[PDB]
Amino acid sequence: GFGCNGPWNEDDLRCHAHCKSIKGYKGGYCAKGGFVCKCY
Repeated sequence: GFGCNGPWNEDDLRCHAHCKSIKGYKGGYCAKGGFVCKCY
């Protein structure tokens, strides 16, 4: 994962960091119990 490893490890800031690092995205957040790094 990219920061999102469940409610026991919710590095949302890291998911946003990841997605932001990819030109085209604005950010990212940990969805599905914080198991999925969803970029937007």
